[PDB]
Amino acid sequence: SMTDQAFVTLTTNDAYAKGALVLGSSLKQHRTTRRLVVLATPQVSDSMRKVLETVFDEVIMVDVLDSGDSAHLTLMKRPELGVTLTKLHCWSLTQYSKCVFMDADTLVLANIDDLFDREELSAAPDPGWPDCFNSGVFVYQPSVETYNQLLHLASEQGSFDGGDQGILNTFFSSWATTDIRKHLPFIYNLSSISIYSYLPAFKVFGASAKVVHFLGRVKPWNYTYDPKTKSVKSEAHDPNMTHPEFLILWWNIFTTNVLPLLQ
Amino acid sequence: SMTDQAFVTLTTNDAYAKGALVLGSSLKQHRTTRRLVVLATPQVSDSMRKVLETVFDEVIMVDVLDSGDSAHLTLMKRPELGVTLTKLHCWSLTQYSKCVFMDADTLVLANIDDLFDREELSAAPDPGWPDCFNSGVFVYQPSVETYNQLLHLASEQGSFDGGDQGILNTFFSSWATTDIRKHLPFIYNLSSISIYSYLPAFKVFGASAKVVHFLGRVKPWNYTYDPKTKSVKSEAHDPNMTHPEFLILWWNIFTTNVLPLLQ
Ligand SMILES: *[C@H]1O[C@H](CO)[C@@H](O[C@H]2O[C@H](CO)[C@@H](O[C@H]3O[C@H](CO)[C@@H](O[C@H]4O[C@H](CO)[C@@H](O[C@H]5O[C@H](CO)[C@@H](O[C@H]6O[C@H](CO)[C@@H](O)[C@H](O)[C@H]6O)[C@H](O)[C@H]5O)[C@H](O)[C@H]4O)[C@H](O)[C@H]3O)[C@H](O)[C@H]2O)[C@H](O)[C@H]1O
Ligand SMILES: *[C@H]1O[C@H](CO)[C@@H](O[C@H]2O[C@H](CO)[C@@H](O[C@H]3O[C@H](CO)[C@@H](O[C@H]4O[C@H](CO)[C@@H](O[C@H]5O[C@H](CO)[C@@H](O[C@H]6O[C@H](CO)[C@@H](O)[C@H](O)[C@H]6O)[C@H](O)[C@H]5O)[C@H](O)[C@H]4O)[C@H](O)[C@H]3O)[C@H](O)[C@H]2O)[C@H](O)[C@H]1O
Ligand SMILES: O=c1ccn([C@@H]2O[C@H](COP(=O)(O)OP(=O)(O)O)[C@@H](O)[C@H]2O)c(=O)[nH]1
Ligand SMILES: O=c1ccn([C@@H]2O[C@H](COP(=O)(O)OP(=O)(O)O)[C@@H](O)[C@H]2O)c(=O)[nH]1
Ligand SMILES: [Mn+2]
Ligand SMILES: [Mn+2]
Repeated sequence: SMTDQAFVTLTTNDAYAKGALVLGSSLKQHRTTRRLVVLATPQVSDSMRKVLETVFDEVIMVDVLDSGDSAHLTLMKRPELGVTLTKLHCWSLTQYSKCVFMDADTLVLANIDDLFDREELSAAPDPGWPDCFNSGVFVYQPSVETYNQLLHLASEQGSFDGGDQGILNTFFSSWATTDIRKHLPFIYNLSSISIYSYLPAFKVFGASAKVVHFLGRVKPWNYTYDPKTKSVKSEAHDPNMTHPEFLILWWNIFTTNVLPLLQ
Repeated sequence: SMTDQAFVTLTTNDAYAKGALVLGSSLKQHRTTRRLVVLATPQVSDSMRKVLETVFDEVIMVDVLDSGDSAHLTLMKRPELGVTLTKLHCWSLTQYSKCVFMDADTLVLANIDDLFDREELSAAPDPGWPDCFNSGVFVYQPSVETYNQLLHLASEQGSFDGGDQGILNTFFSSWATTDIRKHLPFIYNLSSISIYSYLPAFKVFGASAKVVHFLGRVKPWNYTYDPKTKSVKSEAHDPNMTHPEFLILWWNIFTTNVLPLLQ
């Protein structure tokens, strides 16, 4: 645990870095005994790298990997997600025997160190197509073999969604049909889309939520937050505002724990 | 071939009966060798019951069971779905050893008799909360024991969503974590919402779809269809129109196979 296992996140810029900082802070809040690592690319400013170094045990600099797959990315109206191929570098971290990758738009609500009981590749179902796993939280084993296989697949075939999730689902294609232990409970990767879409289920199961995932184009750091009243401005049709306490928690952690580190 | 196995659907009115008729027509189109059964309630007109007897091998009259659960039904803005507890009568059908229940708003695209290789309770994940199964397609074993247990649970505790899906998930609570063979592939219950929500997945996995499920308040029979050009009128934000060929298939089956028996 102490030395050989890690939580790993990714940021390619200073905007998603705010997410990584909140994520990291939340993992510390719930007393993880594992290492905290962030993959960062050159667009992350030197000053932001130094702040990341105050929350994460290590900031590892990597090259951007970009699908350039405009056709598939436009299908999802997420033209900016080609750089998510950069996530594949997480397999290069052979200093660790086992890691949990978490998207920089996640937030931890409870200690989730029991994820290290799982084996590669363990992930939660994606609400959009639930025979695919969501690649925002997953348990994997760093490996030079797997790393290079994934790079090769990405170069030769690309990804069916132009980002990491398509290629990871294609590589780890047995997930839907083999080994139910590699299905993480949905409470380890609770997309705000699910709360909005089937509120009765959230009402009975949502109290057990361990990780919330602010999946979608609008991210927590794109809201206007008032720390005096603890509210955000919001617009119509916003699944983040079905149970807005997760978004306010994000902002509370940012305002109280991250904002002083930005001084 | 199995004279002791059946597909089973439900209609409490003449509107959903149009759905049942198209479903049963589609099961015949794809050469099922099993029996076709429809549970119908007193609000189904006598003329419609007679038409149902042309498609279905058995039309079984049952009493409406209604949750009356306005609080939970309004959370999903589906105030009409309390009558879905009537589905529980499917477990009374002890003349069959095994059955597949299918919602009246489903449509079969390929032979699915291989579902009878599955054991109770086998179902596909729900896109809204994917640690719940969707109760629109499920493999079950009729049983007086199970029937009465479900009725009793429904009377004492009700359903967390006011309809059958909540209570069925509560009763068959091991589904998410036990026996991956009881996870039907999502292609056996493909919700239109999923096509709309993660189109790249539909583009690579969707050609294999076996069953489409027109889940949501607007049903196929509510569209205005022009048989001359094979088109429907549609409004903004319609997940059914992402891949509208499923809706058009519904209408082509209705127009050619079913409408002439009604009008
Ligand atoms: C829909 O059509 C209109 C939009 O075209 C819509 O109007 C909307 O306007 C708002 C947009 O500004 C919208 O906010 C919503 O934002 C999300 C849309 O971005 C929406 O969630 C939906 O869209 C997401 C995509 O962002 C779908 O996720 C799917 O695709 C993701 C990648 O694009 C997957 O992420 C995964 O893959 C990454 C890349 O490989 C990987 O790096 C990640 O780690 C991994 O998570 C995801 O898995 C996959 O499912 C959602 O499925 C889909 O629900 C939110 O609901 C919402 O916040 C408003 O909702 C809306 O008003 C109009 O209303 C609709 O008819
Ligand atoms: C959201 O806010 C606005 C909604 O008011 C929305 O504006 C919309 O207006 C249109 C409405 O005409 C909308 O069309 C929509 O149609 C679908 C629903 O009507 C919607 O899908 C969403 O809603 C359904 C609810 O019907 C969710 O399903 C969940 O709940 C179901 C039961 O209610 C579950 O069904 C299951 O359970 C039954 C009862 O127990 C059982 O009998 C069944 O057999 C079984 O299937 C289901 O499993 C569960 O998931 C969906 O999850 C959810 O996606 C479409 O997305 C939507 O298109 C227009 O799109 C929109 O303009 C506004 O845009 C949004 O921000
Ligand atoms: O410009 C970007 C886009 C994405 N990411 C990283 O890739 C992940 C996946 O992207 P995102 O969460 O936006 O996808 P979603 O979950 O919304 O589909 C993020 O959480 C970040 O870790 C990044 O660093 N920079
Ligand atoms: O007024 C109704 C409502 C529902 N149903 C039956 O219950 C199923 C579940 O309801 P629906 O499909 O509308 O729910 P959804 O799948 O849209 O959540 C239907 O397919 C029908 O078989 C019915 O017979 N009459
Ligand atoms: Mn994300
Ligand atoms: Mn249905």
